[PDB]
Amino acid sequence: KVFERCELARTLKRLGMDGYRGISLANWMCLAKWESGYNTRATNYNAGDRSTDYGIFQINSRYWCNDGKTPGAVNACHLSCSALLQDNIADAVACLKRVVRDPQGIRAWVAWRNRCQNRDVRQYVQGCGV
Repeated sequence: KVFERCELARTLKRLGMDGYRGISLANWMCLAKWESGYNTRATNYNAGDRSTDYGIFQINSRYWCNDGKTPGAVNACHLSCSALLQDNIADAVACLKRVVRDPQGIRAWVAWRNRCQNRDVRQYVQGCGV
């Protein structure tokens, strides 16, 4: 499913992401936008390390979820990667919360660093009444 901007904003707020670990809702929105275009079915296979990024937040199969196809998988979220390809993002958000508890935090995603970090991101939540 491809979420509409404000629909996702409201969902993330409802799941307690606004201010999670000091990160604003607009920053989480900016991450989702540049990572998957708000698409829960997005997957990106990296031939280099044979790992795949899954879902709306593009969570990696080498460290966080298990897809049974990547070498050196750690499965830190104790979750099958297929749960990150659902229309309901509850599972994905629970894993995301674990992912950002690591030292790098949200800076783990290069796209976020390149397109969101230190920039005006107020546009992502404008008019959503959140």
